[PDB]
Amino acid sequence: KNPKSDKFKVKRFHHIEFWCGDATNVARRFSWGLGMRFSAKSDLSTGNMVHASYLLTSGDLRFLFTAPYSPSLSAGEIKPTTTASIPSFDHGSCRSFFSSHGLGVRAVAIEVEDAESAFSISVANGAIPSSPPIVLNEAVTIAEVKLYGDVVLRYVSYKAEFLPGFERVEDASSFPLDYGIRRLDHAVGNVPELGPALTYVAGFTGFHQFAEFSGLNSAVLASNDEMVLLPINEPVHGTKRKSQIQTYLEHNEGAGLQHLALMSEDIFRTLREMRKRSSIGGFDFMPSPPPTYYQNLKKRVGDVLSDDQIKECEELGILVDRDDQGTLLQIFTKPLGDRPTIFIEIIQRVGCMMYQSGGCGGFGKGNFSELFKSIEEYEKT
Amino acid sequence: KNPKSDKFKVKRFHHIEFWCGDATNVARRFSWGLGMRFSAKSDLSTGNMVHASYLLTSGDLRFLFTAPYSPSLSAGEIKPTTTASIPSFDHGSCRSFFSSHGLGVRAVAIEVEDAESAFSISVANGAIPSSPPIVLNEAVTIAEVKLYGDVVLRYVSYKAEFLPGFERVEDASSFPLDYGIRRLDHAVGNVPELGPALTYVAGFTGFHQFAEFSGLNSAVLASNDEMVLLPINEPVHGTKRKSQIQTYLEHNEGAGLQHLALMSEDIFRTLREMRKRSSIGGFDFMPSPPPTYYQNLKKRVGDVLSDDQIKECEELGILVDRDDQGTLLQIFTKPLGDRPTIFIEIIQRVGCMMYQSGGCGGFGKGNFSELFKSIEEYEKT
Ligand SMILES: CCOCCn1c(C(F)(F)F)nc2ccc(C(=O)c3c(C)nn(C)c3O)c(C)c2c1=O
Ligand SMILES: CCOCCn1c(C(F)(F)F)nc2ccc(C(=O)c3c(C)nn(C)c3O)c(C)c2c1=O
Ligand SMILES: [Co+2]
Ligand SMILES: [Co+2]
Repeated sequence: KNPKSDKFKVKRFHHIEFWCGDATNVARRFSWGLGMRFSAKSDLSTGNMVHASYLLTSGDLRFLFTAPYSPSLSAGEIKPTTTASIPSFDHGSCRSFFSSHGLGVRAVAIEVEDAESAFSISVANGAIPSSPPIVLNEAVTIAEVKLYGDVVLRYVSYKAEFLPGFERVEDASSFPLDYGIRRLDHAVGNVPELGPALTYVAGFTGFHQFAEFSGLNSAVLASNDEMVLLPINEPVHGTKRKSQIQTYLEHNEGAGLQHLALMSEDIFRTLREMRKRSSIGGFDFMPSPPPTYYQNLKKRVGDVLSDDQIKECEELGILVDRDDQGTLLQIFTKPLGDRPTIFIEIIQRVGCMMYQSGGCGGFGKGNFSELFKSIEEYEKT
Repeated sequence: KNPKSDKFKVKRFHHIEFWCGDATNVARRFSWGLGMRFSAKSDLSTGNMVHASYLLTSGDLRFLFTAPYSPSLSAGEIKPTTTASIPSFDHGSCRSFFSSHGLGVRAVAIEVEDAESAFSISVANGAIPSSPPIVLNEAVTIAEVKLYGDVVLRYVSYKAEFLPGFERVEDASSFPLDYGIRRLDHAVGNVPELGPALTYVAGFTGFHQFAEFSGLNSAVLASNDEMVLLPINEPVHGTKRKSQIQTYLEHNEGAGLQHLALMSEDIFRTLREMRKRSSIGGFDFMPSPPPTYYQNLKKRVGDVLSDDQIKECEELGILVDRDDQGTLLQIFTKPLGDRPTIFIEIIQRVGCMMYQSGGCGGFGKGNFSELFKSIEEYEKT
């Protein structure tokens, strides 16, 4: 059931912003590793004396990488005279974030009809304000509320190219990389206590629980058309193998964003391209499931995927799970930086055609059991 | 003249350590951009709860990338019980360094006969101590003194593979990249006042002035065999075009390391390989000199380089200068990170055969005049 109870009009995921120590090096690594193009910049060469911000795009996916300059460059500025292109930015908040959590997501940004009203309504409904609505060049409005930990939910609305004050990047520095990634499917938070986190976020958004069907409990919040998907996890304590949610909270110094799931229009090509680059500057992937997992795929999805397509999943280490509505292919990277905290998921969904409805196939929860049974069977051989 | 006045026995440049916010992303970017292999690590997977350190190598060149974990992981430790593989490391010093300077070089490390005696003698001769000698696993001794700004000169000595506590990296994560870079030729500091910087460093090392022959004055300190080369620059103020040394000091918040010159055994291949990767995660280069600069090369070095070799320099944007002893080919990257501070030089030297003596060809100082005259001539066409 979908009660469609959004308290404001929400469109789609707009962008994800990483707070970094050096935005240049993170952005160049991610660009090569994920096949994203340099699309826009706001830095010293555009008159920004406050922060360096570089935007990568692939299809509709937008990754923003921001780091602070020396405060000395902007010491004479005040907020009314700021050269920052993102007015919510603050040197002290950014350094403290990165000092505390390491490299990670500061902002999950969604495009809304009216960022000011979304902010007003959210705060009227319990959201903790982080940055009030600010209108950029009479053209774009941006506002922020606390989501969990030090992550903000950022609202953006356009009267009618990323943000005012950003410049298009020179063609020569913009190499048209593309490994098939097209959009953000969902963004996942880790918290110590799922209940209060859910109540808070669903409280101020009107997002509803999205129906599902070790080491965690989780629930997914969704917008009216279920294209904005915000799962949240808590750990399950005192188990056998220590909870990876608990490991996250320890190394991250508390709650924060756990993984970003990026939809590919051709997950075979995406993973071929990402895996060729894993050891030359790109991203590493979790160890592949054993061959027993792929033998078991015939009985589970043999009607969806041919044997050759299954052998292709085996080559690339792809996981497969299935709903009552659709089928999903997925794989997880190793952590994106030094700490065992944030990682990336690549996802492609089969089914639920009407366009494709969101969450088609679910989120792969059945793969914990399947991989475990596969592990037992592989030891048996 | 070389008075050979080293106060302790110095061998060669050993490694350069970058202090980072996330060592993983900087190291992966540099590896792809410069063609350096992942050689060793010290991190959570090796039992280091304090810092993440990753070593890249190409030939004899060693780049170390280090970042701090959350202090909470090592809160129960004391220095006698530390899990840090580099005992001079300190969370607060590293965060403060990076907060203040951004991404840059913390340590210029030279291999000496006896790091304890080198430290003792240096401090007896005016060096400011930074970290005292510590013997690692009865095998390697490391000590540090202040060089300029927040950069240290690190002494390392071996009784008889990088440092104890580091592990060799798994073959699969170690892709054998190689674009021809072989060793560190020299490492250059920027300071507000050259005189006191020179007197201090030459004071405690015994390094002598290495004979030479806009915006800067400079001088080069050298070890006995002139294989360790430490140039230092100060700005020249009130000019026409603002001094790039002054621009460095402003954006770096004071003195620090300006550039690293990396010797290539085949600068044509190095630059071909680096330029292919500039816009896909690698490094950018300074804008090429105009064709007039390359026409003028025939009269300057036509006896050293064939016309085809000169046309190859033109293709790759390589600069050429010449001594009374030898010829050097050089090129400069754009800044390595967000700030207009540290950059890299690629260098190859022709001549001074006996092995090749250090500094053969000088450091390219004649290229300021040559490029300026070349600019005037190119506008004329
Ligand atoms: C990264 C290192 O972990 C590898 C272990 N692992 C395994 C494995 F391989 F063990 F089966 N299966 C998974 C299946 C789904 C999801 C996931 O995306 C999800 C979940 C669950 N709920 N919601 C709302 C989601 O979006 C995730 C993270 C995993 C996962 O992490
Ligand atoms: C990076 C942006 O600057 C580009 C402008 N530029 C030019 C240009 F192109 F203008 F001619 N020529 C140079 C020649 C030599 C050196 C250099 O390595 C050196 C110097 C001088 N003294 N010592 C001890 C050295 O090692 C350097 C930096 C440059 C340089 O920076
Ligand atoms: Co997921
Ligand atoms: Co140089």
